[PDB]
Parts: sequence; C-alpha cells; structure tokens
Amino acid sequence: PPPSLEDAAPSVLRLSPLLRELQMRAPVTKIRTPAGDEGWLVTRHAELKQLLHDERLARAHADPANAPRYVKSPLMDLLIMDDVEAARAAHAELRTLLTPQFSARRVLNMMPMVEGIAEQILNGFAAQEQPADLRGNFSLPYSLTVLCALIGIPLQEQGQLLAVLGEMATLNDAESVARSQAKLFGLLTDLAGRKRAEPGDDVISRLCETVPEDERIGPIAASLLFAGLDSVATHVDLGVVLFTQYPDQLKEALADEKLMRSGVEEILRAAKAGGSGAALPRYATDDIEIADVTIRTGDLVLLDFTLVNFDEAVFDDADLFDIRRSPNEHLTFGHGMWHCIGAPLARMMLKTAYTQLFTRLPGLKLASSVEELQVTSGQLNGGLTELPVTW
Ligand SMILES: C[C@@H]1[C@H](O)[C@@H](C)/C=C/C=C/C=C/C=C/C=C/C=C/C=C/[C@H](O[C@@H]2O[C@H](C)[C@@H](O)[C@H](N)[C@@H]2O)C[C@@H]2O[C@](O)(C[C@@H](O)C[C@@H](O)[C@H](O)CC[C@@H](O)C[C@@H](O)CC(=O)O[C@H]1C)C[C@H](O)[C@H]2C(=O)O
Ligand code: HEM
Repeated sequence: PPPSLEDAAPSVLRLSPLLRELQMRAPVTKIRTPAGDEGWLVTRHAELKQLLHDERLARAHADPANAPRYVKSPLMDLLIMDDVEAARAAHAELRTLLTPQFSARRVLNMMPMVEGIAEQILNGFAAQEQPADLRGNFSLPYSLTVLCALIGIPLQEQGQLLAVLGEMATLNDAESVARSQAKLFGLLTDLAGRKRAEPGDDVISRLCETVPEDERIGPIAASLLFAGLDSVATHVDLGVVLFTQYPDQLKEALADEKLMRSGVEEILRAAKAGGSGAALPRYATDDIEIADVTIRTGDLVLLDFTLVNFDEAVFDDADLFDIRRSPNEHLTFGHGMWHCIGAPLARMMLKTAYTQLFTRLPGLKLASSVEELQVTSGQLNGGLTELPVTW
C-alpha cells in the first residue's frame, strides 16, 4: 500500500518530511490520496514541467463517478467530464474567456483599485487591539474586496461570501460543499443576468458580451472567486511571516522595487504551509511513459507545484528564504495550458500588500513563535488558522 499524503505539515514554512522523502524516492511515485484512492505524485521539477505540457493529461475520465479521487469533494467532481474532447473544449473556452481579462494592460488598470482597497483596510487594521489576527483583519477582507470589485460582485451582496467560499473548501462534509457550490453558482448566474441588463466595468459584464447564457457565466465567475480568494490571502499571511523572520531582506525589498518583485517571487516559491501542494486532479487519457514508470489511461496524476519548488537539482539551498534568487524558476502558477490565469493580479496584490503593510507598520512582528502557528487541515488551500501579530 502506497504512502498516504498526510493532513497538513508538522509546522509552517518547512516542507513536511514525508514529502521530502517521496521526492527522494522517485520523480513520479504512487501514493494514497486523502480520499483513499491510489495516485501518481510528481515530485521533481523537470518531470513536473514536462508533464505540464503533455496533452495526455486532462480533466476527463471515462467513468467520473468511479474515477480515482484526490479528495472527497463535490467541487472536484464538477471539474471532471466523461468525454475528453468535451473537457478539452470546456477548458479551452474558459481560458479564451478569461485570459484577456488578465493581460498586462488590464491588470495595470486594476492598480488604483487594489491600492485603494488595501489602504482603507490597512487604515482599520492598524487600529485593532493587539495582538491582532492579520488574516481575518487584513488578508481575507483585502482579497475578498479586490476580487469582488474586479469580478463585479456588489458590496451590497458580499456579506454571505466568506461563509460560502469557506464551506466550499471543506473536505469534511460532502453535502455541505455541494449546496454551498450551488448557492454560489446561483447567486452569480442571477447576478450575471442583472449585469447583462446593466453592465459595469468588471469581468462579469465583459463575459456577457461574449457569453449569452447566464447559467454558464455564473460558474465561471464563482470559480474565479474561489480560485483567487484563499490562495492570495494565504500568501499575504505567509509572506508576512517570512518577512518578519528575515527583516534585513524586508528592509532591502522596501528600498528597491526590483527586490520587492523578486521577494514576491521568493514568497511564491517558499511561503508554504509545508503540506501537499497538489491542487486539482488530472487523469491520463492515454498511457504516458516517463521517469521509468508507466501511467495508464484513467490513472490519477497529482502535480505538486509546492514540492518541486524545493527540488535541490534546481534551487541552491532550497529551504533558505533568499529574495535575490534570479531567475526564480518556481512552478507555483503552473505552466502551459494549465497556467494560473490570475498570476498577474496575484503578483500585483502581494506586492501592494507587503509594501503598504510594512511601510505603515514597520515594527510588525509575530505575537508568538512560528512553531506556534497552526496550519489548517482537512481543507482545500487552507493556510493558517490565524496569524496574531503586534506592531
Ligand atoms: C470543466 C469546468 C466546468 O465547466 C465547471 C462547471 C466546473 C467548475 C468547477 C470548479 C472547481 C474548482 C475547484 C478548485 C479546487 C481547488 C483546490 C485547491 C487546493 C490546493 C492545495 O491545498 C491543499 O489541499 C490539500 C487537499 C490539503 O491536504 C492541504 N492541507 C492543502 O489544503 C495546495 C495549495 O494550492 C495553492 O493554494 C493554490 C490553489 O488554491 C489554486 C487553486 O485555487 C486553483 O486556482 C483552482 C483552479 C480551478 O478554479 C479551475 C477551474 O476554474 C476550471 C474550471 O472551472 O473548468 C470548467 C470549464 C497554493 C498553496 O501554496 C498550495 C499549498 O498549500 O502548498
Ligand atoms: C498566490 C495566488 C495564487 C496561486 C498560488 C495560484 C495557483 C494556481 C495553480 C497552481 C493553478 C493550476 C491548478 C491546476 O491545474 O492544478 C491555478 C489555476 C488557476 N488560477 Fe490561480 N493561483 C493564485 C491566484 C489566482 C487568482 C487571484 C485568480 C483569479 C482572479 C486565479 C485564477 C485561476 C484559474 C481560473 C485557474 C484555472 C486555469 C485553468 O483551468 O486553465 N488564480 N492557480
């Protein structure tokens, strides 16, 4: 029986020993998923990068109901279709719709909105009673408010979102996920009809121009919001932890915009809970020969973007936080057909956050120890349960 991927990591910002062992054993290796099934874990940079460009991996399985699962989640099950050409076309359309929204030009047009929301939230955060949770008081409201503004979700309708998005991340209750997913899909399909009638400068309105069916705009906007919210918030949090542990690198990043940009890359490479970094399931649509192994049609393949970021064949002293790594060859956003569509926004949001946070609160420090930080578990893209800081 293959080793089981565990529920989190023993502590934050260090790769879990089980993952480091799996990586040493083989480039592609059989594991047991949290959901109990068997799967291929890709553990090394060169092999992951090659498989990110292999057309034989798809979000498709001949029998999705019986396909080997990564996690027990009705969210993943919406992702997997039973025809390959139908899955390929659905994926292709998602990227065609969304890639223009995140061009360098359009992201540049988001900067004032992002900086302005960060300043309003930071104004309130600096006044909180200390120690204060940076995640609930800053990084989550920051991420939620920017993403809702860009997508076009009214301030008047945001109250219920943090509850529904958090529930959708649960691996603990299958029926609570599915009805939260429908609440969110229903909220945003309803919203799409309203913005069709009254368009604004936002993503939902621009999708209306090209997509005439509300019932398919809503799930795209919902999955856009779910894709960005926690990941951006968690990287604000862990980026803040790293910078409080290497204050000399924080100060030089504040002093030179080149080093703040490469500092954000080094946070994207290393600011990790240390647990399993695979995000979505992929299935072989044909047999693939690689790394002295044979992946078979229907097999589950897990691309662990976090784990390959610590591959010593690529990164000198990989456990070390060093913002001067350049070029920084992390694969945190994927690559090729699968590459994160929000990467330019995420990069800009993180740079905005660290700059404003540490300029306004230069004495920002952990209330307790890094070892005392509690990584969340039993969840999709959980990060920390809270991050108490003082300043
Ligand atoms: C075909 C389909 C239909 O037409 C439509 C009706 C279907 C809609 C279905 C949508 C389903 C969406 C499911 C998303 C699940 C994310 C899980 C994330 C878990 C992440 C993992 O976390 C772990 O999980 C383990 C279990 C725990 O053991 C462990 N303790 C920890 O918790 C790893 C962490 O990952 C990253 O965070 C970033 C992700 O967050 C990025 C993600 O968000 C993507 O961006 C989501 C992209 C997604 O949206 C693509 C869809 O859009 C494509 C799409 O819709 O196709 C349409 C055309 C960053 C962290 O550094 C990772 C780290 O920790 O090292
Ligand atoms: C630090 C923040 C983020 C990280 C680490 C991250 C990471 C990732 C990763 C690893 C994938 C590939 C998933 C897979 O195929 O296994 C992905 C895909 C995706 N990301 Fe991000 N992401 C971040 C922020 C965002 C944001 C803010 C948005 C939207 C505003 C977004 C939208 C998407 C979408 C739509 C996909 C699916 C792409 C596809 O199916 O081809 N991401 N992201």
